[PDB]
Amino acid sequence: QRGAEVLSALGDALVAARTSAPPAPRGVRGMWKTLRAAAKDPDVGRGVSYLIEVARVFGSKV
Amino acid sequence: IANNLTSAIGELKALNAADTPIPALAALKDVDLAGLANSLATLSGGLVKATPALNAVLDSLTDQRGAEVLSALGDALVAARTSAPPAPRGVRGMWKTLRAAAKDPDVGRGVSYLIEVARVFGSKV
Amino acid sequence: IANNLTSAIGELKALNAADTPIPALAALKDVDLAGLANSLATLSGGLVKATPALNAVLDSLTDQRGAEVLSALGDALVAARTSAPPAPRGVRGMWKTLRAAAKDPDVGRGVSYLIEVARVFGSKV
Repeated sequence: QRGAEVLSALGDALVAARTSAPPAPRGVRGMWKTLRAAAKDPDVGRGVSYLIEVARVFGSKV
Repeated sequence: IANNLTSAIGELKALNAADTPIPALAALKDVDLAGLANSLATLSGGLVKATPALNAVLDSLTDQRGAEVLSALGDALVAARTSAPPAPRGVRGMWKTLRAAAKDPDVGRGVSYLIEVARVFGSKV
Repeated sequence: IANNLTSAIGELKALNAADTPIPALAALKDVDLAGLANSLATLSGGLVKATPALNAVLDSLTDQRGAEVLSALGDALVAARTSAPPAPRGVRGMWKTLRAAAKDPDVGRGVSYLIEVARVFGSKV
């Protein structure tokens, strides 16, 4: 069931992102501003915790 | 009795049901039907249990935005085999290429979208 | 009458029409045909609606460059189980490995291509 929930959450995240994505970072200063906004966000926080977790559990099996 | 059989046969002809002829099953011999049946049987207990996960994937494809995103990813892979910039030679080349990409407004949209997916996915996990 | 039946069968024998020899269809009871039908029934309304997304995926696979890219990704996953370098021990090891990768010309091509995909996807979103 956790695999089904993860795929639902990825599909919804792609479908939502076509409509909710923030305006494009203009240049290296814009890119650093957007990355420094994302690195404050608690939900981008959960997504990065999960991707570090997948990289650990995959990396425990390879 | 011949007139009775004529009226009986004459009734049968009037009845109409949809009929379509498509006789091309020859490649079934070419198909490894015996092997494929083993593959399907092995996966049937997995497929039946995976039905809720397969439906949740399909539901995300029933949104037109899901179709547009997959089209845009497929085109981006196919184009990139022909449009990709020459390889960054060494750590100074790598930093030059990353500093060129971090000026590009279209790489800008792609990074905005990947930060968005990481937020919306991270809102659900 | 025997000669009439002989000429009739002799015309049946000269049939001259399509004929195929296929004899193997074993392993159907083992298949959970009813179970797959149950999976298909819950999935049919999803599959029919997903047809435009499934076509947009298939269209990106009809380009030979799409086939080449998927072959190159599959081979890279399979090879990496056997060729991957020993694990970076700690933050100093991690920076040494990343600084080795950022000298490699083939990791160079891979990073050029991923920046290209992020540009072409980012030109369509």
